[PDB]
Amino acid sequence: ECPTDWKLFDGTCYLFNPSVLHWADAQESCMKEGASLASIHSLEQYTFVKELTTAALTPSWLGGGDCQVSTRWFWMDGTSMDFTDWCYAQPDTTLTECCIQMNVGVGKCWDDTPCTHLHSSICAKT
Ligand SMILES: [Ca+2]
Repeated sequence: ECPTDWKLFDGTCYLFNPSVLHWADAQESCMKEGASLASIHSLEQYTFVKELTTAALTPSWLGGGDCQVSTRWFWMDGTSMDFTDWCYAQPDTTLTECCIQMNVGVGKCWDDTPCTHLHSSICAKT
């Protein structure tokens, strides 16, 4: 039920893009194949997504941030910010590091990151 290479979890198709890109390049790459950088809304979705990110659980971009107004988090896929997994000392909430990166540090958790940093990414389409 997903296109070749994409992986199904509860009605949504996901793809890991290993190419290291800034957040906007990563979003554009998802969009070229009809997708967005992913959102996360449950523990099971989160585990499924982590399992796409190589054995290394590579630090990766998600489709979230607070880049318009600090502390106001939004996803790119029309869903709301509900579930989060902030690392200790996150989020900073500063506009200079406003894009959400997952798989950060030993704890494999979220950190609001300068959007120009280069990371792999997770795309999703439903
Ligand atoms: Ca941060």
